[PDB]
Amino acid sequence: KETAAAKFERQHMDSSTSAASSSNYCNQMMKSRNLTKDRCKPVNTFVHESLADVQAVCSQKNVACKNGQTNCYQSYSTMSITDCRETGSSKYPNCAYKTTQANKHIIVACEGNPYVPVHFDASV
Amino acid sequence: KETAAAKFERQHMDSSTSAASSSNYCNQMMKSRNLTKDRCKPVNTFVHESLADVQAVCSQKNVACKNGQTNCYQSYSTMSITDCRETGSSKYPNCAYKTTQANKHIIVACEGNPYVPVHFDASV
Amino acid sequence: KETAAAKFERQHMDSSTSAASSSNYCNQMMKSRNLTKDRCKPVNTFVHESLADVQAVCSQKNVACKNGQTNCYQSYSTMSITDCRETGSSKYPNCAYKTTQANKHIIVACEGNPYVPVHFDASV
Repeated sequence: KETAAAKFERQHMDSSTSAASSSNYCNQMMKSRNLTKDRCKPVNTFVHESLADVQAVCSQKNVACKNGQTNCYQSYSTMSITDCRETGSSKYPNCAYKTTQANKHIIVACEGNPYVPVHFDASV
Repeated sequence: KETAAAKFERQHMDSSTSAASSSNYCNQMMKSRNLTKDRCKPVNTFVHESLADVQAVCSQKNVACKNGQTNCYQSYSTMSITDCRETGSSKYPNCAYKTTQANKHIIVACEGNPYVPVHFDASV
Repeated sequence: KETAAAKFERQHMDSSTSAASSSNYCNQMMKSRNLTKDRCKPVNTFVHESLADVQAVCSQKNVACKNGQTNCYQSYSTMSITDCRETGSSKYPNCAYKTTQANKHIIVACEGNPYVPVHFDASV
């Protein structure tokens, strides 16, 4: 079972490249990292920085996540990234993406590895 | 000094059984899992699923925690559980419980393991 | 690369001393613990308790952190600690601190180890 940390690396790390090589970059990446295996992940971002650099962000500026959790951290400096967003016509199994390169700060959610149960909140 | 993860297992996991086999299930389990040694724990639920299944809930749907932390996750599917609630006359050293078998989504709070001090927030 | 757990032990743990052994303790300590290498850290506290005693706080009373994060806990018992506040005259590389012994409850922020990225939340 791939861990969440491992899956983050497969889905969002692309350290061997400095920017998107072309407009088709997202079509080739979404596919090779298996993000189109059984559905078209709608939107996905790849970071062109070293793993050490993205990992250090868990020690940078704390910010609340879009969902409210308090384990999100924003990078102190900008990083090269590529957003991949499914086009209007894309329909599994014919997933199509638009590639958008940019250089912005990133926000990642962090957790211990492993992350296990320690309290029983309730049953619903 | 039992770890919090091991304590959750002792207090909440009963994998070897599919459901409560009797109404005295709670009196027997609260006693054998040492939940009546330090006082009568008022309420406690046991999950009849694999350690793998329960551990995977830490990666399922994030939901609000009754205590306000942002580390609660609800299981995508229902699981067989056994709620143990102290009877009206229960009182240490004669703890007694009502057994209620059910099928419900469970909500557990998750944490890294080990889970250590990383910042000094304040003194009070 | 020093871990976050390790950096805490180095900046806030002083287990070999039951309390500030002199009013020059902060001046010595702030230097020996490298909190004066690049600049003089404004304020810092040391906890005169074993490491286990402090690690045990991650299981104690959950209280909000100064920044709103929900991973802070307050010790049930008060502890022997030392506040080090930089004197207004202090100017790097001449770091002068005012030492102040105290017996207070400590509040620490806790995380898993390792603590790594698991979701890409946004780019700002």
